[PDB]
Amino acid sequence: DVNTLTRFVMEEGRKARGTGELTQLLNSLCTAVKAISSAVRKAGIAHLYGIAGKLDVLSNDLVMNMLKSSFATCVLVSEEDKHAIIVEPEKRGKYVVCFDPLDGSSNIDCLVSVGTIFGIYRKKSTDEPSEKDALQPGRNLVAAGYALYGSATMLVLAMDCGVNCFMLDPAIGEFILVDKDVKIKKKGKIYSLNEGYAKDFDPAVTEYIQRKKFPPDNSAPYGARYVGSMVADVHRTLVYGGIFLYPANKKSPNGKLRLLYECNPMAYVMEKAGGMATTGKEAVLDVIPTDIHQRAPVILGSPDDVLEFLKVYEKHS
Amino acid sequence: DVNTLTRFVMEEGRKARGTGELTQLLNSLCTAVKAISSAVRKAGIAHLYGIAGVKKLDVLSNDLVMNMLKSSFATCVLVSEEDKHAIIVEPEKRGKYVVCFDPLDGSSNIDCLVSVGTIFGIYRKKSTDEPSEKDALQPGRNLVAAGYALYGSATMLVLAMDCGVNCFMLDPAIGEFILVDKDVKIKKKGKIYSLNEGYAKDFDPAVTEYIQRKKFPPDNSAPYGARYVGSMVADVHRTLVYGGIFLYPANKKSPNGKLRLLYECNPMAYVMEKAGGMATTGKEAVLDVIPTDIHQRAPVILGSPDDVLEFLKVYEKHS
Amino acid sequence: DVNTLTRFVMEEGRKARGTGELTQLLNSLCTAVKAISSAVRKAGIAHLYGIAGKLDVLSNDLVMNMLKSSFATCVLVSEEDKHAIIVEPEKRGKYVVCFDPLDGSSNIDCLVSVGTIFGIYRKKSTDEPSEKDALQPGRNLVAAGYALYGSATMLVLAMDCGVNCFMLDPAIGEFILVDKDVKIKKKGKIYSLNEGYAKDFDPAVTEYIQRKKFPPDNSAPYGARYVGSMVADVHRTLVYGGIFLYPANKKSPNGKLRLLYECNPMAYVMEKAGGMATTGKEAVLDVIPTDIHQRAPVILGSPDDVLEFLKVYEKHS
Amino acid sequence: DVNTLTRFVMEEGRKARGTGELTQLLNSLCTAVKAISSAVRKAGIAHLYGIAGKKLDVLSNDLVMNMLKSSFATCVLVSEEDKHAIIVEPEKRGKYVVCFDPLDGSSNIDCLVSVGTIFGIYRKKSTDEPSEKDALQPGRNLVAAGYALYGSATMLVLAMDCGVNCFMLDPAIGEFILVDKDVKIKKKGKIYSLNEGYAKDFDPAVTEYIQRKKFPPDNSAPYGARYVGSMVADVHRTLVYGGIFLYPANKKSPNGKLRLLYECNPMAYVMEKAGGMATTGKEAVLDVIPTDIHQRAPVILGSPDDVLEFLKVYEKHS
Ligand SMILES: O=C(Nc1cc(Br)ccn1)NS(=O)(=O)c1ccc(Cl)cc1
Ligand SMILES: O=C(Nc1cc(Br)ccn1)NS(=O)(=O)c1ccc(Cl)cc1
Ligand SMILES: O=C(Nc1cc(Br)ccn1)NS(=O)(=O)c1ccc(Cl)cc1
Ligand SMILES: O=C(Nc1cc(Br)ccn1)NS(=O)(=O)c1ccc(Cl)cc1
Repeated sequence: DVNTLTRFVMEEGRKARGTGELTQLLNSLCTAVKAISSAVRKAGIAHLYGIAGKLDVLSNDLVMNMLKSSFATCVLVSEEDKHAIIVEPEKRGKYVVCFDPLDGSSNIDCLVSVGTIFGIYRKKSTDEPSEKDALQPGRNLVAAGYALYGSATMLVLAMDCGVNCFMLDPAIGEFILVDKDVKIKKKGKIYSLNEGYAKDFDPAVTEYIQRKKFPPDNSAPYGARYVGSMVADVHRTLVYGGIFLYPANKKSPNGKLRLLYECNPMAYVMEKAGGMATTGKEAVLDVIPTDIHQRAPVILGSPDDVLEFLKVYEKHS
Repeated sequence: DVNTLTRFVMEEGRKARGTGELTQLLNSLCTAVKAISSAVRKAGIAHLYGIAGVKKLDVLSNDLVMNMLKSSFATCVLVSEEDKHAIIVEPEKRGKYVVCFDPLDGSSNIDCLVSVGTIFGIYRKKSTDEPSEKDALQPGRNLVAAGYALYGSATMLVLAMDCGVNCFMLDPAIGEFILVDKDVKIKKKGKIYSLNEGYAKDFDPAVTEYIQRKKFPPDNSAPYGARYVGSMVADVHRTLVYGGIFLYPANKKSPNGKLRLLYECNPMAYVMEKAGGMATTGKEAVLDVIPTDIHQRAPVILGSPDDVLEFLKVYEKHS
Repeated sequence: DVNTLTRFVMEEGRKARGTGELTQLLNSLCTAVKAISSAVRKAGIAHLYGIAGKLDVLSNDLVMNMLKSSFATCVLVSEEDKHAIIVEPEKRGKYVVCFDPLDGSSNIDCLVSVGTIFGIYRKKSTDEPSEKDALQPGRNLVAAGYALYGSATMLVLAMDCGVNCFMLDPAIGEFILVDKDVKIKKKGKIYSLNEGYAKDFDPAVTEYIQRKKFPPDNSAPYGARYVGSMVADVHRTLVYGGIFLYPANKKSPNGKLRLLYECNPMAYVMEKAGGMATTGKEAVLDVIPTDIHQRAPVILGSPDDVLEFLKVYEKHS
Repeated sequence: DVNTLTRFVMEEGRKARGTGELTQLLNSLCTAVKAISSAVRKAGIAHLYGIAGKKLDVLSNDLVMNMLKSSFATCVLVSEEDKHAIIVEPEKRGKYVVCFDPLDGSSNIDCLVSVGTIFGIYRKKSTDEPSEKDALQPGRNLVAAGYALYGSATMLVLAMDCGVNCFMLDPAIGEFILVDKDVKIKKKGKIYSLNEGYAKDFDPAVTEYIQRKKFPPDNSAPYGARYVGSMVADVHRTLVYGGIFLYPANKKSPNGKLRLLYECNPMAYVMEKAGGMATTGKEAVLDVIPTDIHQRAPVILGSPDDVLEFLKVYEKHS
């Protein structure tokens, strides 16, 4: 039997006997993602070049507007916005959403894969909604996932019931369920990080990468892949296994990726898929944020691979 | 004035006062590329999953390119990554061109939605003999046209001819390649290097030294950033657009490299050269290698000329 | 604020505090309509003509499979199938659906507008589902409407809250609400029927049509339009006002159009729009069917026009 | 073997050993039609209705105008949308005159009736500076003509010396696929098409002819009637299924209603190349010598037996 994202989400919502607010949220997000996909694939660019005589801004506007008009949210955090957006009282629902509307867009000029990252929290207090409502550990996530605009467009959705992958069929504008209850390989064969920063590496990262190229147990050296677009690199890690690292460097003593709308959602996707996500010192999802745009280092992926990194990290204390 | 691929090729062809065969070939290829793009983006996948109650993407791509080229009446010999022997076009449909292509490069990892691409190189049949596989045994220096389609965040066709390199964005709303970047040139020196560093234990000593110099610059310059998608079209395009260097060099386990000369290396070398870049095997220009086997491999280092020259300096230093 | 079909239906469902089965039904139906639209616009026809070296059956299969897989239906009546389709027990829900999956398809060779017509009933008895659960008068309809595959694709959805029109944006595959709570003109200026068969007209039809062409007073004659596709002619009647006739005659004393999946859905839409729909002797929606494929005469459209027709009809009765 | 619009046209041009200007014009027209189809099907309408927080006939006109100018193949353009002939700037002048209706039937698009684009292509005949007069040629002089129908699917119908060919737009890939080669219309059909709402104004010849279709004097089967009210849709059905299409003069339109330059002549040319007929009653449409770019004509067109039958009645009434 075929299944779509909205039908899948409605069935789960009707099972849980919820109010329907989360379903409305996820449906609105789905609409926004289809619109972002259409723009990313350059539908209508001929009009820009004069047939009849931006992108990260448009993406942000699409997610902002669809989430506001969902009547399901009260606080919105975007990579694109300096302060938290507070929804007007008339359109408020109970959820907080942190999102990166077009991750990797800085390199979109070379048509690299790009993506949308989102994480959903329930507002916990009876206080007036404020920026601090988004300062929750990733453990509190109700849902998270990403849309990858790669060779094809796919939405990966993680909830308590696990991780599910939906392929956007552009012929009919429907997300089709193609991978149910996804789990990541226990051990991979690919490591993913920017080795251009080798001079700035923590000794623990240096040692670990050396182990990937020169295995101590006579196994084959790992392959290296680094797209430089987080959603693309993390998705490949989910599908084929292995390990993704964005550790600290000289420019980024707290890492470079953003905790709320980059690290936490992927960490949630990884953990719900049987993977792991760590800063080195603790689980990503256990970090308690104090600033909506704060950075965190992240090592994530297949559990054996992450544990091997953490084994190395602890050796260097 | 807006400009499209087919219109651009027609005007350049009318300038050259050619017979129109090359225009017909390229327009047929453009149709195949649009069809490959549609299938790659998974149009119609709902039917595969039972919405109404099947070929692999690289087989479909090959069939699409094969059929459109045969029916263009502009070709006589077709070399595909997918086929052991060159395909000889039927006599009724023969034209004067030989085309070597990789119909869907990078498809082995397509399960993770990595960018993939189509690569092509176009030669004129040089001999008066009846067409045969030997007609594809030409150095890249003989290319008439070459280029690639990148199926990335958007679909783009990069086309190289004597007049230079031009980039066309596929507008999927209307099925037209729109000219968006004219007479494209690569940066003289870049800041990114691209190769699979996981196989470092097998590196040639010159490759080890150069990569070390990019990470630990001896002259107090900034270290280069690293990017490696692992799909040749994606890495080559990023190299073209942002500058830098792409390497799949020879090593101890692979003394001739891994990438294929006819339908991977030569077209990408041709594009680099028309854009002011460089492409070498280490020993010589990729376009100067004289192939002896249509599926032979060649090592390739390509990209910004300053970066490639710096690599050859290290390579010659280690003899 | 933008509004889509599934979001519209969800909010209406949350107001009614239903179980969500109807919402799942309508979302499933919407998915089928987008797929029918894509096929009707001939997406992928290049493959049929050899680029790499029926339509009403596909449409029927699309609606059938989406409705079965919704877990919302138990009996399905289709123009394409001799007998009622009984949903297997594991997939049974509470609704009965009557539909014409591709109406007007007999003339699709000329690319004439085509459409999908549907009517949704609540199963009334606890008996085992059977053909008899579809023998309900149109008065019992829960929802009805049609999809028009014309210059653009539009879904017209009629419920208790009135008639609403949704335009398919094929760039993103979303039905966008473009006309809310539509009402038909009290009186129109267009009559619609096949005048080529005038020799067999009932004398009342002959008189009424003559009055449209040769008005007894100083008014303008009505214009004539007859697409020959019921969905197209009925939609124009809804949009511009006027009257559409497929009446009974001596050779066809029960009309030609089918009650369950042509007349009743359109009659329901007309009545929710402030229009009228009659067989000549009674309202279409009051006919109690005895056969899932039974025919009915139908005259529908603007109320002043349908009443004027009934004046003439009663004169010859 | 598969064939596309551009490939078909190129092959015909290489056979004719022409300069390539007509191929370029037709390729430019094909692009504009695909863009018109996309807008007609409402791609991107969600943005108009606020998803992120031109009228179609104006847009259609801009698409055709801009694509034709930039083709470098035209010198004078007549559009239903423009009061005067548009003269191409000298740098972009080519040898062809094009008369077109960029979105015919758009007045009823609110009900999603099929709409279409109609075009007729002439070679500029005089050596004078390009002017509005270059479009005042009889349809007999047409080099190419046709239409795109935005119906259930989008189809481009193209008539040239080699006959009539029909290309279906595949929206998945944006390619017109040749699906019906060298099309001919049925010698006699079973459908007549006209707005009988003007029955009180009909000349006796039309009234009599229509009576014969409904009540045939030989007691054969009566014709069925179809009238979409969008000319491209009605003429296309007439081409595909045979029969007869009529728009005669009436009191509101004593010179007929349809436009000679960019409605009657192109359809007349397609009909004639398909083995059909197209008449004003008095003469062949293609023989009318126009004096005004927006002038109207009565038109009766379709299957040859059916139009000849109309003309017998017409002559009977003098
Ligand atoms: O959507 C609903 N309920 C619902 C939906 C329909 Br249709 C009809 C009746 N009820 N509840 S929810 O809280 O939004 C939720 C969504 C997803 C998940 Cl996994 C859990 C909870
Ligand atoms: O197509 C033509 N000529 C041509 C085309 C038309 Br339409 C009308 C008249 N002439 N010549 S060609 O040899 O194919 C060629 C194409 C591109 C380039 Cl860059 C060079 C050569
Ligand atoms: O969907 C629901 N309820 C619902 C939905 C959510 Br979300 C959360 C809670 N309840 N009810 S329904 O029976 O499907 C229905 C649909 C449309 C209409 Cl007009 C009436 C009834
Ligand atoms: O296009 C050409 N020639 C042409 C085309 C290519 Br490709 C390569 C070389 N020459 N000539 S044309 O005048 O445009 C024409 C088009 C269609 C028809 Cl039926 C007749 C005449």
